[PDB]
Amino acid sequence: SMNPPPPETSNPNKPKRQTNQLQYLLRVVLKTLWKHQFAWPFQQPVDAVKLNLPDYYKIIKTPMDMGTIKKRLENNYYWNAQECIQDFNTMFTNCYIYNKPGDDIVLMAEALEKLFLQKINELPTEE
Ligand SMILES: Cc1nnc2n1-c1sccc1C(c1ccccc1)=NC2
Repeated sequence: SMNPPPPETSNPNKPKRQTNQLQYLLRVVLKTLWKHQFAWPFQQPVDAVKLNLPDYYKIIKTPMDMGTIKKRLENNYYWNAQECIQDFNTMFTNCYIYNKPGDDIVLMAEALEKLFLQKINELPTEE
C-alpha cells in the first residue's frame, strides 16, 4: 500500500501575507479545534496504509488535515483567510464524502465543524 505525497506546506515562489484574519485563524480557530477531544484523527494526513483504507486516495483527490493547516499557518503559507477557510472546509467535506452517515469519524468532524463555524462567524474585519 502507498500514501500520496502530503499537501504542500512550503513554496518560496508563492506570495505570502501575515494578516489579522490569518492570525485569528491560527490563534482562535486552529487552536480551538486542535485541543478538542475529537481532534486526533485530523491532526495529520490520513495514513491509508496504517489505517487499512486502500480506497481512501482513490476517492479523495484533494486531501487536507489540520497538521497541514497548522504548518501552513505557522509558516505563513497563505495570502488570505479564504484560502485557509477553504482548507478547513475541504478537510470536513473529505470526511463526509469518504465515510458513512453516523460513523464515529463523521460525528467527530461534525463536532469540530460546529466550533469552526462559531469561530469563523466572528472573523475580524481586516486591519
Ligand atoms: C480523518 C479521517 N477521515 N476518515 C477517516 N479518518 C481517520 S484518520 C484516523 C482515523 C480515521 C477514522 C476513524 C474511525 C473511527 C474513529 C476515529 C477515526 N476513520 C477514517
